[PDB]
Amino acid sequence: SWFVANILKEGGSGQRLSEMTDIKNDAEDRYSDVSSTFFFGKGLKSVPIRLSRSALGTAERRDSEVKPAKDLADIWRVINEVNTINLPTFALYNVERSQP
Amino acid sequence: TKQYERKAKGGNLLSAFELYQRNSLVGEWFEMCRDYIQDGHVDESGIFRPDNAFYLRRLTLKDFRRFSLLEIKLEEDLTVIIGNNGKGKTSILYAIAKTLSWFVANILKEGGSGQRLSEMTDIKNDAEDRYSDVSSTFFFGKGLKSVPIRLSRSALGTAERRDSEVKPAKDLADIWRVINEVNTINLPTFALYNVERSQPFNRNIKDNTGRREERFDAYSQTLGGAGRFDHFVEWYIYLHKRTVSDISSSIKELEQQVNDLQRTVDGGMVSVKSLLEQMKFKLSEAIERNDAAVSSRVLTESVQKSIVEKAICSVVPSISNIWVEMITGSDLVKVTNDGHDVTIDQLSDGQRVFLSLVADLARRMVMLNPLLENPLEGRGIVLIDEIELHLHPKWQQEVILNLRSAFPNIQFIITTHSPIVLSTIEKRCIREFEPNDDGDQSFLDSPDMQTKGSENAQILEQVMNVHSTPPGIAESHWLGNFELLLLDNSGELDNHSQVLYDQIKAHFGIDSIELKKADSLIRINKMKNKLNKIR
DNA sequence: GGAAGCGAAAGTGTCGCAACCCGAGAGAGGAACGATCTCGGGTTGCGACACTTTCGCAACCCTTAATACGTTC
Repeated sequence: SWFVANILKEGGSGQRLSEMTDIKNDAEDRYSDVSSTFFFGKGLKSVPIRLSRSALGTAERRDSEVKPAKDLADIWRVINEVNTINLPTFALYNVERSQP
Repeated sequence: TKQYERKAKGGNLLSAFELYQRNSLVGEWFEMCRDYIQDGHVDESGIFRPDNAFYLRRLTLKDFRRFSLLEIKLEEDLTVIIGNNGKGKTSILYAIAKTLSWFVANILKEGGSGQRLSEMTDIKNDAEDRYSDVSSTFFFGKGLKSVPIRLSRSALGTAERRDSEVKPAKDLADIWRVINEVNTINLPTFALYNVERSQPFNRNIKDNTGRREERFDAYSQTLGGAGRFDHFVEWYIYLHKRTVSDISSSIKELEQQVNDLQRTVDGGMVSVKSLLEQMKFKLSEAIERNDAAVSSRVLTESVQKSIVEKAICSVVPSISNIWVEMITGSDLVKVTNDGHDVTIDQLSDGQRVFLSLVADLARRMVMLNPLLENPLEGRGIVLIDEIELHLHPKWQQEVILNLRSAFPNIQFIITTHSPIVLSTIEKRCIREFEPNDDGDQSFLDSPDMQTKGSENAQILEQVMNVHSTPPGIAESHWLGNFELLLLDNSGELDNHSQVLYDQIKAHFGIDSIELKKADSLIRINKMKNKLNKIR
């Protein structure tokens, strides 16, 4: 979602982990991390992104690290603005696809 | 009359009831009707069995949707409908659900109307007669071997009208309604669970308006297709609050308040008379509700809660416990799922959907069967479309057994495309739906193979008509090709056969069944060739 | 008068949407925090429509009729 938001708009915001549901219920340290590493050719072998969330009512908040996603998405957006390029497709098809 | 008396004494339920209605030995006839409905025995397995069973025996569809004429015999316990064409399977469940609506309507209200066939969608497009019929026959003990119902609809502008024939269903539903009004009896459960049951959960749940406590809320939206899992949660939280509270303490407290207020009015404070009258009304209402609750012979809230919790935990394998927690001044249902305590909205979709089905069904059965030692041994008919929806193979091997064990006297009519499910079911329960290119079929057949306790791979091939190995994958043909090469070269591994052997070894591995079969082929063919050379 | 089934008329309850509010969070301006904008969750009012309840059309002709042909009620 962070790539999509930033391809569409500069400084666009993607989605975030839920502080109600996404933190493990018996986590002693009361925060959750989703760390992803993307690859874009030999020129950009590692694009790390981390989504983080601290549990509700925790004194100290853990920040997500999304700048590399934004930086890469910026390249797609800016280059496309000047001269049309092909863009990556991102899609999720969940079980709700069946619902009328 | 004397004739009705003879038939009634012979055990005819309708005659007994007619005599009851005319005389309203009025007590004798009432007792006979009530005993017909309530009498039963506990079998060797410790399960209560009604002396007079209730189930759907037969269904006929005439010029209905894609069917010119279709006849289905149903089993008393379990009927499973299978086939590729799922839109015809669903039409069958819709037909049954509409018929059952007529029982529900008349149990709730004298002169209640169930649902009707549509002139637009339910009549077959090329019907010569331009009408549709859905005919059902129900069984209710040897005293009422046949309860026929027909739902009919004609096209607009036809010379004659085709009307529904619903009187026998209404007459039977009237017996249940009237006898229940005088003396509480157990009542049948009717429910439909469509693919719609797979829906997201609203975490935010409604305050107790007080409708969920009423016994005939058990019939609310019962044939809608989704259940009402929201109603379960509200009802279950309500049950918890009543269990932690005491009943009659409010009455005792209200009694004390009315006594204190009465003393104030007797002491000369006439300004508080209006408030006294209001409080007296509240007290009377509380007593009446208590008395009505007492009159309705309904199980204690604690027992109700226990029954449902046990049912859920028995039927749903991942759930070992369910309870209501009071955290942050709001009631949350929690479950122990796979050894870990979680909220309902943290459950996987498969677990939630199945939990929802069982919870809803158990709630309704508890509400409708207050006089049974185990309310889940009540009577009823339950329709489930696509039972394997969201379930892993391991659960598919348990689901029918668990349901049948928890609800032993329910008639289940289900649809599936799972061979794993079919491995747990007798072939007599299976009805195969293979329509023509026009969608029309005349009878539904049982498979020739016995499915119960058979291997899944056999059911795939013999019942579902699907190869056990994927034909579109080249590697699926290598062993066959290998065999042919071996037979072409008088059983000796030539260069070509060796290459393919090595490919099989490389792809499937050294310990694969495929390689063992190849090895076996080599050994056998070498030995056969040696024999041929000796000869 | 009013069976049995059916639907008109009229009243009530449900429920999903739109508009709004709130706190959280990444991090513009330029170089110290935290501006502005969007995410995600909750509340509340509204109104279309589903659901519920009552009414009323008119089968039957009661054990119980007579038989030359017409007319009328």
